[PDB]
Amino acid sequence: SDEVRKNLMDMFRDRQAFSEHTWKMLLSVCRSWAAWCKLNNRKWFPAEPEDVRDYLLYLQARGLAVKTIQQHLGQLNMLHRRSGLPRPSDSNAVSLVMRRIRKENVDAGERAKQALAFERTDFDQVRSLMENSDRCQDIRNLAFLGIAYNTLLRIAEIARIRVKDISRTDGGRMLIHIGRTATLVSTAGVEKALSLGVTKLVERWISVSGVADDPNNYLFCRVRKNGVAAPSATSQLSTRALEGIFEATHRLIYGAKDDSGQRYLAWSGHSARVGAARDMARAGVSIPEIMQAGGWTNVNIVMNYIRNLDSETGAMVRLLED
Amino acid sequence: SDEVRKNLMDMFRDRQAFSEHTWKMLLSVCRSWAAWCKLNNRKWFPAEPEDVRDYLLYLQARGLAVKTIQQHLGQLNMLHRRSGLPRPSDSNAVSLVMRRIRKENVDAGERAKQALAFERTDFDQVRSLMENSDRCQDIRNLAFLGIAYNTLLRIAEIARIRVKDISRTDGGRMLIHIGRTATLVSTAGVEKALSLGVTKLVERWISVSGVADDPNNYLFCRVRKNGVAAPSATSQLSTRALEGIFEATHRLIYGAKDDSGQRYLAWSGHSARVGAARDMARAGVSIPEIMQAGGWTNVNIVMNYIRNLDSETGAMVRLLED
Amino acid sequence: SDEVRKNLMDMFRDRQAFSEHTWKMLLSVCRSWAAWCKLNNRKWFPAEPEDVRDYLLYLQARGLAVKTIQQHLGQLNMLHRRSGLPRPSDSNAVSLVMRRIRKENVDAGERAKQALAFERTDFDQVRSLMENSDRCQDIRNLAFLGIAYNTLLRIAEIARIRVKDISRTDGGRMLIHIGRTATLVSTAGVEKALSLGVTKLVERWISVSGVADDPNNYLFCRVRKNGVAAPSATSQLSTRALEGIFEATHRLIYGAKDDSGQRYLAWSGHSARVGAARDMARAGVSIPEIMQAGGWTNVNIVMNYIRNLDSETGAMVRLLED
Amino acid sequence: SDEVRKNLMDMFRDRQAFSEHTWKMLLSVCRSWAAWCKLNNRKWFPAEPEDVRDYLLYLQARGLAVKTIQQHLGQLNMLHRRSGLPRPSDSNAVSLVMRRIRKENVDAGERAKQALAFERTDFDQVRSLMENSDRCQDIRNLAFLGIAYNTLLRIAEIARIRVKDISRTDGGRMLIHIGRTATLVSTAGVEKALSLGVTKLVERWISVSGVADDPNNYLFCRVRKNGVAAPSATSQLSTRALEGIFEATHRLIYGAKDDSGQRYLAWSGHSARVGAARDMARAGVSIPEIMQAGGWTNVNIVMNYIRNLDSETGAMVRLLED
DNA sequence: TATAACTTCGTATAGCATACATTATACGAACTTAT
DNA sequence: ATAAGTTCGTATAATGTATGCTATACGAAGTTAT
DNA sequence: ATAACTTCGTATAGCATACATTATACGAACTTAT
DNA sequence: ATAAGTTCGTATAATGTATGCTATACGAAGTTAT
Repeated sequence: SDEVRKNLMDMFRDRQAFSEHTWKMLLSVCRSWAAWCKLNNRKWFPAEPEDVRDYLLYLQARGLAVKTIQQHLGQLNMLHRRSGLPRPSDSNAVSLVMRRIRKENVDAGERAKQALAFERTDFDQVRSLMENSDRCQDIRNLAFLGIAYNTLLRIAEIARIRVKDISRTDGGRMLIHIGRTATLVSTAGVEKALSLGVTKLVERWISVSGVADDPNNYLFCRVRKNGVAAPSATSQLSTRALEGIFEATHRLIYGAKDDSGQRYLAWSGHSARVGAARDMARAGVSIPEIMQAGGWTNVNIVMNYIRNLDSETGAMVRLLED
Repeated sequence: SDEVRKNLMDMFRDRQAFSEHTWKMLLSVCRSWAAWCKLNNRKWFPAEPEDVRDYLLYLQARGLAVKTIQQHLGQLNMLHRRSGLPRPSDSNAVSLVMRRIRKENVDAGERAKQALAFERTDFDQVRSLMENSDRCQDIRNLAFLGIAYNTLLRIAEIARIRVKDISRTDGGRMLIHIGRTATLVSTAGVEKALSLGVTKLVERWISVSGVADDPNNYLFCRVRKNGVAAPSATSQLSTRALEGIFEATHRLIYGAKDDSGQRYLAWSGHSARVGAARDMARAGVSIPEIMQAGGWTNVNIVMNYIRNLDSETGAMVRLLED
Repeated sequence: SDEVRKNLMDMFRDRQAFSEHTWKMLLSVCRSWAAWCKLNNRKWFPAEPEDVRDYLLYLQARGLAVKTIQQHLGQLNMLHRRSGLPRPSDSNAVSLVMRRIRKENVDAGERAKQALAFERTDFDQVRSLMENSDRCQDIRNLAFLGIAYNTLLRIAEIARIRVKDISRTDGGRMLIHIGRTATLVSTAGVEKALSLGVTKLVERWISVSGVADDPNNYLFCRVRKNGVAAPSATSQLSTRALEGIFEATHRLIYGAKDDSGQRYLAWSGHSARVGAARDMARAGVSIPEIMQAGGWTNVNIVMNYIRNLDSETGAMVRLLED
Repeated sequence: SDEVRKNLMDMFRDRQAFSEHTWKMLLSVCRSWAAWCKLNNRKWFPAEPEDVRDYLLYLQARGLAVKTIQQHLGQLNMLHRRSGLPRPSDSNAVSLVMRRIRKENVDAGERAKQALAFERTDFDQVRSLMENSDRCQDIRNLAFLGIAYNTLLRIAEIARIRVKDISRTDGGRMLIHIGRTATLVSTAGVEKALSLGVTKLVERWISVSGVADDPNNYLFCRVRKNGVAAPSATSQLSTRALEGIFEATHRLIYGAKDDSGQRYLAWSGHSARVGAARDMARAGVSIPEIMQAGGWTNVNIVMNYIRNLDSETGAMVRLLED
């Protein structure tokens, strides 16, 4: 019992070893799990298998997604494992009910959604519409969309880019150094190249904003209503704002969102990553190069990205209509 | 011993954690194992390494395929792991006997078999031989063969297709929404578009069957001896019947099978999937796109289907022939 | 003591789990180790770390290669580990001296040797020298050399080819099914494709030898002095004779070997393997394709194979001179 | 307790099991670790998880690179494992700080440096300034740079070349046999060929310095203030002097260093390796052949050198530019 | 004076890499139910 | 009598799932320099 | 006899995976024959 | 007095290594249908 309190202490002490998001979801799950326990006269820690099973079935009855429920169990599992205690998933009660929840839901029709693709055709169209704008916000959003499509970097990674991370090739193309991704933490890091055209877009943003006045300034910053950019070495442009750019750009071309309330009705943070991967698959780009561009080590993720390739223009329809 | 019983009751309580096909096979392997144990005066549960190795040598001598033998061991492993007992596979004896069996059967010449290919030329041939038939049966069978080849859906997936799952694209093609995906993250996508030709085959079947009288009706249904269709919203046409279609079509063209007992002498449920993969390969469709079309994540299942094609011969052939 | 005998008896009971060559070397090393123990008054089993150290230094003093010394230790390690005993390498005395011997020898000049390359130029020269021969032995040899270069198969793998393992692509090119290699054992196997040219060479051998009179016959067999082939479904052509073919072909072009006693003064069983890998590397074939050609799953052996690329016509000299 | 003392004496007896560079670093880390322990009132051996953690945080606060911190950790791991004691790394506390330290340092902008490239353009320039310099110092220095660039041998390897390692090729080029290879399986080969141009440079040095008066003499040696070389078969030019040649050459063209304390402000011992890799990449030489040229088996080292070249920009730039 | 263009936040959900186990078809035979 | 299925048990081919994270998705409420 | 092997025993290379050393950088303090 | 080294300690970049097999290398000695 002293081991448990000490094991948890060490995790909290070195809390920076984990992602801020991992912590944020840990607490979120704990609130949900603790509130349910209080209301059902159960002990929230350490978690008893039978209780966790009743709780996961409650989550299913609430109509939550399979990947949502897995997250709640996962966080429960981490809290226990890193305490030095057995996990709920170490028992049949919990591991079987999770298999059961996943099976029942998939059979009921559940499938994991995917972001609406932001592909080359969308990029060229947005560019032709926005490229002649002298508006500071338009010069920024166009430079952002360029980088997102060119590099397949997560919006959180783009937000972290600082001026000092930018270098050039012998041919004058921009190179962006990334030291940290979701799956890689290195001092060697990775280099993302930008095409001549995308480079030009970023160059225009740099001169109009004044970001290069301090090498520590983040490349992307907020632009206030009077069209003046406010560069900062301490404050990143939020992922929410970056998601907003994707959405505003979708609104610019296609109008308001459908009323369904579903996710992925407009472009979002993940859109350019999937769009670029699809364009690569379609152009016949070899797998090694696809993964080099996406920064992926395993080939299974390519199938994740291209799963929703348009079947009406798919290989089978085209072959049969011979 | 109370623990083992507790574990089995948990396994019973959450039956739905595993597919019914999994349960049917567990039972089957248990019957074979317990009958062999009974005969040879061995305890069947918990299973002992020495007895499992003698059983596996029996499976070999009997002439079962390596994959069949792995399946019996795998079913025994699961039962023991879920019971809380040591897995047969984790002992030295069983581990050594599997390596021996694998190596012996391979050197004896045992070959992994696969569905006889149902390709474009077969599909063309069948359409050409059967298009003049106005029989309900023949119209249905043609629509089934058309769907199977066009979509690469497996027989169970085709059997689950309901009328409400069907819509129309701006091009006038039929689109089949997948109501129950294979997995949570559906590598095959959420939709399957039909060609204009295959649309016409399904349309014809829809009008002669009357399945569109209720959108909850399954697309395919049984047709009795008087050419009268019996549409249903509750009862699917068995996957056995769908294999029957494939087999009966092969019988029409090539005649009756050998009384040998070999597998894959006529077409079967996976024939159109094998066939379509080969045709895309001939058409120069890239591996990732072929894989998305069938919903494959494992490239080696695909490679097995296309490995005897001239375009797959490798770099040494190209170097030598230039 | 009883545990150890049981563990050893079980390994021997399932001999077939290991290669014949693993057993041959286990027995070779044991004789050597046990003879040295007898003359030096040491107990041979279980081996004491100090005694094993002395033996390794003894092998060093004899001037044996590092990989020879490693094989001796390796077999000693296997015998102990599979007995359920700690390995000699589990102690500092043995593992440190092995590192030391390796390091001392490499500092003294030692490097692992590689087979002399049998490249495309070499193959074409032999082909245009021996094409015309109607001698049954020469037809066989040329077919062998073609397969060896085209497939990059080990000689033992080629010796194992049975007539039934041969099939055709629609274009008429030969396919060889191989179910077992040094790193792969599977009923699915792999298919090695031959060029139209190499296919013609094999066809000629099949026509001349009469091997196709029984599908179970090995493709390659001995040819006696009257130029008549002796097909067999039970007796292989020895890997020794296969090496002889490489040795005789080399002698035909460069005359009798030097009497220095050094290895790889002429072509041998591994030569077409390294030569083909170098031709692919020089022809700018992609890593994945090189690996597919040689049936390798990890990228590091590519570097092993091409380590001895001719420096004089290598990239740097060509870069500096033009 | 005495088992640990026996293990350490095994370590001393077979000290040649590790490089003397490994030894020098181990002592260095031990001194740092023991000095910190003595200052902070902690027992230095065995090392406790909590104490190791605090020491790592100290190294971080000191401003040491992540690799430097790993190096220190690795040494402590080695010392303990060989002692038969549990490793610091295998603890919760140490695993957690390493993740934390790596993430913090990367985010704080820490970058792994690499040698400033010495490329063909630099080599031609130096050659056009020192070609006719008749001074003995310059003839040697230019011969060294030539070999360094042509062979991609490391400084230590270049210092070990002796006269008897040199021979003539059929085409009039100097062929340098590698007397002592990097590893048992030498990825770089056993032979380095010099171009006709670099051959002239090396010949000039041989004739003007008198090293070929004894075949056992090292190729390179001291050249004192009076322009007289002092050939030696027992002592080599220090790798330190060879770095000085690179540094002095850089000062020749660009003057005194930026003096910002930073590394790689002038050329160093790895500069010609980096530079040759980049030049091969420009010329379109295959990755595998670039890797063979410098003995590389880890592609990621090569990539770090060439990833900021236009030819290595990736598929997305390629797709976006046409 | 409100207001663009954010930022912060909560719950809900997807993407990664690695390790390794179910899950679906195949098919002859035995039933079954409307002709 | 029988067409055309369904149900079933076992043989074997075909992919499947968990883990331990780390990330985006988006409506809602709050903030600051205009 | 003899071609053309086979058999055999010892010596040594190739493979896939999982993890640990081994080299260079460089300012400073010496050393040595001009 | 000094050019041009060498030695040294520590920072950091660069690859390196063991493991548990499975394979070939090749001289020699023995074999069998001509």
